[PDB]
Amino acid sequence: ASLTEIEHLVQSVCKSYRETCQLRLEDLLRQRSNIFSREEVTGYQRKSMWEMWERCAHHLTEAIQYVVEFAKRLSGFMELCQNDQIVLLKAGAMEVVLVRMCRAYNADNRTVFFEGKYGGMELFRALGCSELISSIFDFSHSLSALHFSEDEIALYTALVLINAHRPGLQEKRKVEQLQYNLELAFHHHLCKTHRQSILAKLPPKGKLRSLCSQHVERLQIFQHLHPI
Ligand SMILES: CC(C)(O)CNC(=O)C[C@H]1CN(S(=O)(=O)c2ccc(F)cc2)c2ccc(C(O)(C(F)(F)F)C(F)(F)F)cc2S1
Repeated sequence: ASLTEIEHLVQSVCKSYRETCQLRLEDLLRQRSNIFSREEVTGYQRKSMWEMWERCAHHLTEAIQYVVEFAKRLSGFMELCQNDQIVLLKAGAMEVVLVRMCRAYNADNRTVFFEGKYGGMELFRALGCSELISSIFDFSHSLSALHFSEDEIALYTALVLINAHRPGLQEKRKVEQLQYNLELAFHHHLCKTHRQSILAKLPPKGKLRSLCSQHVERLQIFQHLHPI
């Protein structure tokens, strides 16, 4: 593949991400000043775990839909067989949602954008998953320190999704080729933007798979979601 074909793959993945990012980065950074009051926080803490799970399940479903629309816009992904398209999405959609979350996370005050405003992890107290919520805040904190650009997120999440090691793949060689092309695109873009430094600072593939397992496991006990 030529240097123009790799630059086209970068451009494309970044466009596909811009078109499916849910909220613009600009709107998220602007809304950082819009923080929940102590009474609003109290309002969430008092809700039943069932009410909180119902709400969060709806927001997670809405987030997963944007991830599905992102994968569908990656020309290579659409050429794969339905067994492989299902395997990649089921194994990677939640990992992509977890990576995308760092954009709505503010490291200054350790808050997250939730239902129109920013709030801390105490907002999620009714769920009874303090360790699971802490894990999300810690992961978003370490990813936010990198100053992850929209294009870096686009290329990195395409790689989270297009992974040939996912057990259950029929056409493994087809997935390997798509993954190899995206790695070149990712490596080339980092060189062009002088952001080679972030590669070693990114989470190991295993760290992200383990985090996601915890979240999928707790999800089972509150529905039968599209990530379940
Ligand atoms: C803002 C964008 C466009 O960049 C990205 N979109 C999002 O942030 C998607 C969120 C959707 N929600 S959420 O809004 O309810 C939420 C938001 C922040 C959190 F710290 C936790 C939940 C969700 C629900 C359960 C969960 C869980 O991980 C959680 F309950 F938090 F443990 C679960 F899967 F275990 F249930 C995750 C999310 S992530």
